[PDB]
Amino acid sequence: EIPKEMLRAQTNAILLNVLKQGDNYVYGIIKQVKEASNGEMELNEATLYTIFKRLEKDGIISSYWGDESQGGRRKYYRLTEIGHENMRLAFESWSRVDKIIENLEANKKSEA
Amino acid sequence: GAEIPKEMLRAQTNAILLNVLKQGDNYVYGIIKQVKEASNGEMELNEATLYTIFKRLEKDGIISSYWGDEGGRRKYYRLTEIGHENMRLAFESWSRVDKIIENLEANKKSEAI
Ligand SMILES: [Cu+2]
Ligand SMILES: [Cu+2]
Repeated sequence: EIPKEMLRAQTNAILLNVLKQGDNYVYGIIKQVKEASNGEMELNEATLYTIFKRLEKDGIISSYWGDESQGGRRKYYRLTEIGHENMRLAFESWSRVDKIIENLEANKKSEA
Repeated sequence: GAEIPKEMLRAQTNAILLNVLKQGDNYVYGIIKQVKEASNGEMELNEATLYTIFKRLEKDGIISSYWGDEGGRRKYYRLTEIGHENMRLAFESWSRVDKIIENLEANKKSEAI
């Protein structure tokens, strides 16, 4: 199986990169990800809300109301500067981890 | 704040340990030694953290353990056939996830035109 920890990490990863490309609202994120995957990836709405609560807690995304001029009120999400840094740190740490593994493969090889 | 959350730190540590075992059955002190050298002395994992992670991985069937021969007798750990398959499933799903975002970036770009 893909364990539950990894599925959530994949969904977290998708949501942050979508918001990196532009402010968005939940149904639009789900629609856009389904489109980018030719209908194959249907994100679970319930799962977005728990992740969004966490990301808002950590200051990684913020929200604001739009579409009020028509008589409605939709919540939009934005990647914050803390969020941009978190993505940079995730890239940099994962590159460090990957380099350690590459080094290990080599050290194993050169011993031979 | 912005720092790497505990979930991702655990995922990164899991990644390292399973990739060490992918490259060959091994024992805790030997894993710690190898990671320390592959990280140019900077990452010296504590044996307790390995025991914590291995207890979980063994419970979930991803690794198993067995004794070597002898002035001591080391406990070896191995990636199971489920563990190997999990790595392939992980590679394949993360590759799909990455391409989805790549598509969204491309779509975003070409629309701007
Ligand atoms: Cu990424
Ligand atoms: Cu990997």
